[PDB]
Amino acid sequence: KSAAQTEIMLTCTDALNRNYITIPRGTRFLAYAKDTSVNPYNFVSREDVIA
Amino acid sequence: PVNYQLTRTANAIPEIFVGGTFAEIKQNLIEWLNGQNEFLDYDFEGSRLNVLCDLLAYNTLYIQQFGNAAVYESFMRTANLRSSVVQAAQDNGYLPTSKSAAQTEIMLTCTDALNRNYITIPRGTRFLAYAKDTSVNPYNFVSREDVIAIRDKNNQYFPRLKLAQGRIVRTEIIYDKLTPIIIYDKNIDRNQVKLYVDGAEWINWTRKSMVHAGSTSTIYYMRETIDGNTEFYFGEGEISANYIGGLKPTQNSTIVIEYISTNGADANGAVGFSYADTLTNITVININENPNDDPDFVGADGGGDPEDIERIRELGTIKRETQQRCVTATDYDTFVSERFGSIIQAVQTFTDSTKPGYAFIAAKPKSGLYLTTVQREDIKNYLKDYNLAPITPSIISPNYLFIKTNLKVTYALNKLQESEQWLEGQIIDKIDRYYTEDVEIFNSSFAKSKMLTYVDDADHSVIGSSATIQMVREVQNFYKTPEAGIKYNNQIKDRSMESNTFSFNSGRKVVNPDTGLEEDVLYDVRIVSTDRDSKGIGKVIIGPFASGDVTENENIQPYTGNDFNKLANSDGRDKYYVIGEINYPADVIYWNIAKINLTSEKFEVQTIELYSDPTDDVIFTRDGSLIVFENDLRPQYLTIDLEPISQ
Repeated sequence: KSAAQTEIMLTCTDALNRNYITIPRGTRFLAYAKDTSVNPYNFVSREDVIA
Repeated sequence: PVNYQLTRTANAIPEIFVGGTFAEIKQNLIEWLNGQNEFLDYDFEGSRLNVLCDLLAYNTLYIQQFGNAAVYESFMRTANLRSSVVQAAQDNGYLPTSKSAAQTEIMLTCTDALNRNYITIPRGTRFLAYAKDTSVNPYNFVSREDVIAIRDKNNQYFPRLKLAQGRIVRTEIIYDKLTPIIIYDKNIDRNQVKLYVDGAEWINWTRKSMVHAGSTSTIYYMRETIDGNTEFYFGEGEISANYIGGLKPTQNSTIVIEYISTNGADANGAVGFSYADTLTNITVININENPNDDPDFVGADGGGDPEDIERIRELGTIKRETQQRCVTATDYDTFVSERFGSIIQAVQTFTDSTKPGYAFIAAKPKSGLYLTTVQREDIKNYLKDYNLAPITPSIISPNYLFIKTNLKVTYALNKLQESEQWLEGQIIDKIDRYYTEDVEIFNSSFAKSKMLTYVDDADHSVIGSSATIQMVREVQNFYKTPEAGIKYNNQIKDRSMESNTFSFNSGRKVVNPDTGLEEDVLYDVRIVSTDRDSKGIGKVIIGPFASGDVTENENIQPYTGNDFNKLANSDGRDKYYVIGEINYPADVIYWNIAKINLTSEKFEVQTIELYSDPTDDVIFTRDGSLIVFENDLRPQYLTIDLEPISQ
């Protein structure tokens, strides 16, 4: 079987202002994968990165 | 050496004990079993009469440990296993301070509604303190002693007292004389205990607050009985005292022990205290001054936790050199120690020849820097009772040489977990651990390479490190410097010894906008040690000057040139005034601002840093001057850069 994959660029920010914020493995997202609207599926980053 | 008769040896476990590697035991047994005795008639077999030899060798190598260990912990210097160590240190009159509690002196401003004179403030008077790490939760405090106050002028009291950490607990017991009275709890500083027997008093023996010359019986004893639980007991006396000994109870009594719970060393923070006082008309007016004494204050001190094994030993044997009395420089070092210790990291007492009497004691608290007072006066009294009568002890504190790092650890972003902050602080204590272990003590130097190897030991991701360095030594009185004092002990690397800040006052008026005027408190100054010259020379300068205030006369004519003597950055109009000597090869600094003849009132607060950078990498020490870095108290110089690497 196989799973969908994209690359999204998150614009987010932190209150602590600390440099080199991380974004760990799972970071659950959810996506409609549109047929009309209703219901999401799920998403997980699964790797690391850095900002 | 020269003559071979001087070889001798240090403490040496003889070859008699040592103990087996196994197979060497197999060798010696076979030679004793097969040889010199039997020439085997054995009925087992060719192999069995062989094989069965090591079957009893495992019996040896076993009994050569299980029973042979006893002689290791029988003696002191060679023993391991605390229990034996401690238990064998009381017959040397020591005891190892199982734990400790924080102590301060606060002055309560409170007052009463009855206005009655001589208000009291009894033993417990529960307080509570955050001992700040952030804010949340208190610990506890109890005064534990007495005091008194006095009403003067306006109706108020100043019942300044001292206080310990924990709460208290009292367990009364009937003495069976067959029943080794004990405690069992993991606590109870042996420094502060009461233990009445049904009347009062019972000042015991092992630790005196008075020594009460004569006084005969009523003493008791406190030791160990291993296990962590303290033993109390009484002497052999009779009192039908008989001759000499402890009074002993009589077959039935109420024995009231009271100790302090001593939460632990976590309480070093102190700072803000609250009343929590319910007694009588005393209002608990607050305005509580934690440090009303003297200069910079860390909060409480002490807190203990049990002493390490490597500590006890060194202090365990040396107390045979003394007997409960200090006649010697090395004695004060043992009397300023776990008895009064946990408030003092290192001592090195010495006597100055020019000034008779007056045994001088340098001390560094674990809190860092200065002992303040009443923690000093406390060290005063506990000595002078055991001291050599005419001479008075005094606490000078050492002459501190700190060092300014400015180091960069250059980690890698890939392998971290907690990233910055937590690593920013994880590098602190590792550096701090380097000082506490090697260079915390006297006569020991430090090498920045050894600091970096604890730096690179932070966790993993840190790879490489490096630092500049400057030796900082801060003058106290300033304005002068002592006679032939203020010395680094190291080569100074000329074109160094850079100023601090300073300031000026006076300079006519120079009114400003807004409000009426000002005193012209701006326009600071600062000192520079210039160059070297034909041999030492080098002079030094007080700093930038515009014009006006000075006495020029014929003896000043301010100038070193536009040569070295680097410039302070301001308008400042140069014209640096020559002040003092600073001979480079034998390290000496000399100032005496009176040379240019200014007024001390024109200067702001004294106690200014100077901090030249060293020539050689390694910084030495002598003459009872420590190099110890303490961060938490003075952050002023520590600067580190985490500049990262992405692979």
